[PDB]
Amino acid sequence: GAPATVTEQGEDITSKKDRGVLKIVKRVGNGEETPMIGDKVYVHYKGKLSNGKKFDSSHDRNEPFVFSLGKGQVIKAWDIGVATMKKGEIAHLLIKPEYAYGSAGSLPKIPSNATLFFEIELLDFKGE
Ligand SMILES: COc1cc2cc(c1OC)OC[C@@H](C)Cn1cc(nn1)CCCCOC(=O)[C@@H]1CCCCN1C(=O)[C@H]2C1CCCCC1
Repeated sequence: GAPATVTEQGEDITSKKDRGVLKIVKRVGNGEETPMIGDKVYVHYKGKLSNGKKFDSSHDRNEPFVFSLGKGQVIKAWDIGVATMKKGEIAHLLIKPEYAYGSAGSLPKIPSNATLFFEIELLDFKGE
């Protein structure tokens, strides 16, 4: 399914081109602007381990997930990936552990050396 699709077809959006963050745009958004470091960003997301084994969603909290971009509030892969997204866009990200929770993990939700998959919808973003 969707993780394997991202493996096969996703763009590598890392600076180092190490395939640590792979992206597919699933629904095109609008506008020239993408979120800049410091912006307050509003998303809906569905996320899981690539193994399918856990699944977390902003929709289960009946509220958007909000964070300030580049401020260390989220995993590196989100700071990188959401910076590439337009308002209205839905994207798939597949993320190696070096851009998420590494060798330590984040138990009990995230084991060591986990690959993560997310679908993210960019709802809105506002300048600091
Ligand atoms: C490692 O900890 C978690 C990871 C993830 C979700 C977490 C979480 O905490 C327990 O609970 C979400 C919710 C119930 C409470 N919460 C936490 C945060 N905001 N609301 C702040 C969370 C910051 C860390 O999360 C992230 O950086 C990423 C990207 C932003 C959405 C959440 N993220 C996750 O990694 C999820 C994770 C859950 C397991 C399946 C994969 C995704």
